[PDB]
Amino acid sequence: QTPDREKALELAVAQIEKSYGKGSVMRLGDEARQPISVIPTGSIALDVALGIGGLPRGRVIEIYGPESSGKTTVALHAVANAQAAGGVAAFIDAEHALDPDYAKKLGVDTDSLLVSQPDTGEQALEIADMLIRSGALDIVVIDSVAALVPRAELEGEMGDSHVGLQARLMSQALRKMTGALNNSGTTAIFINQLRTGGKALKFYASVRMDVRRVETLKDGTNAVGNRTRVKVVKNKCSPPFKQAEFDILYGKGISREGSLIDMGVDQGLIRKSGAWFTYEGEQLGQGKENARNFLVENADVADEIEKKIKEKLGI
Ligand code: NA
Repeated sequence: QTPDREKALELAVAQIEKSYGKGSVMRLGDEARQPISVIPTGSIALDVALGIGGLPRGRVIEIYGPESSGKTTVALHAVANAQAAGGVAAFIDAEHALDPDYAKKLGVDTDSLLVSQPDTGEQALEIADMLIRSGALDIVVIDSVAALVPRAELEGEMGDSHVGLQARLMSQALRKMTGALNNSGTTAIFINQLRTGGKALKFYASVRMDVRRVETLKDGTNAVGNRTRVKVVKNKCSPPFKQAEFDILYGKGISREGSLIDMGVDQGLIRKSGAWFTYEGEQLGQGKENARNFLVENADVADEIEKKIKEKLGI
């Protein structure tokens, strides 16, 4: 472009940035502006796709997809890591599907996990709000949006008529919740299905993640887990529309080790030979699984690889 023109564009981008907050406009090629702390997701691939190395703090987040997609598994990792860094976590549950043992195996401090099973939608969000305004929570997860049924509808239509009262109930709540989240620095993840009040969440959220099962991972001829794909369809902290893939193993969750290998070869830090993954002259293993297993059994070298990937990308 011309220099006389670039002055006015930078002026305009700045006015947008100042008038409506940072992230209001971005070139898709732009670098991510790194926050102090974030909540990692369990996949380095996703952390990278998110730009800022994980989920932002003090913001609303939506993770969505069909049933048995992996959306909750991603949400639970966010919880696990938030706790691992000394944070308190809450789980606002209107579905009653949570598996604590799976959550444990994946990394959650279940004993410490605050859990609430509310009577109504407004109660769910009212409780979340009170839990947030304490300033003691790092992460709160709402499972799920579709289950936030209004009092009136639960009481036999006694008190309302509008079929879209639930959407109105989300809208009101999110307006008040938004201020509480930024002040507190608390992350709120709303889990949502594809198949009630997701229209407001779509605009209030700073990150929206589209989660999908892509392919089954087999052991000879038996189902071990699923190849998962996530597109960041909305991102107010870094350029949107990035996507990542990673493995969710039944009983164990997102393989951090698999995602390190994938991004290892993606960045040329891990080389091939003949189905042989190698690192810094040493060999990790023959085939994808042996390398994965090697990194599990050698956590020190897995961290070397994690460190070596972040530094190369800022993250
Ligand atoms: Na679960």
